[PDB]
Amino acid sequence: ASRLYTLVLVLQPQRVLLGMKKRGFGAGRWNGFGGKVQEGETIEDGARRELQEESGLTVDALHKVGQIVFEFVGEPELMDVHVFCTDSIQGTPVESDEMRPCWFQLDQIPFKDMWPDDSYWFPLLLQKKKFHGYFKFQGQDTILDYTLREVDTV
Ligand SMILES: C[C@]12Cc3c[nH]nc3C[C@@H]1CC[C@@H]1[C@@H]2CC[C@@]2(C)[C@H]1CC[C@]2(C)O
Repeated sequence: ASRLYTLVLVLQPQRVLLGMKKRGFGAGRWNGFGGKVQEGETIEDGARRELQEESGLTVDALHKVGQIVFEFVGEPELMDVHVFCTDSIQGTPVESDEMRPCWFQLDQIPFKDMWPDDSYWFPLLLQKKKFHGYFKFQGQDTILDYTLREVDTV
């Protein structure tokens, strides 16, 4: 009862690209670029596709940095999110109907307007750590329970 997703962070030496979700689910929060993995696609190829489709960037190399399971109490399906990083991109971000991209300096990451779990694992991603996490939510705002650990192998 777990569904595969990817989440990709475009991370350069002193800045990160985030996209504000403009409409629909999770609207009003900044996030990386993510989506469902397709039948017949590897997780990595899904991550590349989601990044390119949502941001307009071309990614040349991607690195897996974490895996986070999300549970919403009462909802049967878990989200098994595979998190990736890249700093080897081409092109410029494209604003769309769905997504407004902005670059952020690392000291100005907008955690108050992100999913609350990000406050826990983003610092690990920024420090080039790898991790395994689990977050149990009640609705979209409240973390009931979590675990997070650093790993050498995702
Ligand atoms: C993985 C997300 C995004 C996120 C960033 N930091 N933390 C999170 C957790 C959050 C958990 C819910 C996910 C949501 C992604 C969009 C999902 C899968 C949504 C469920 C349905 C939808 C819109 O497809």
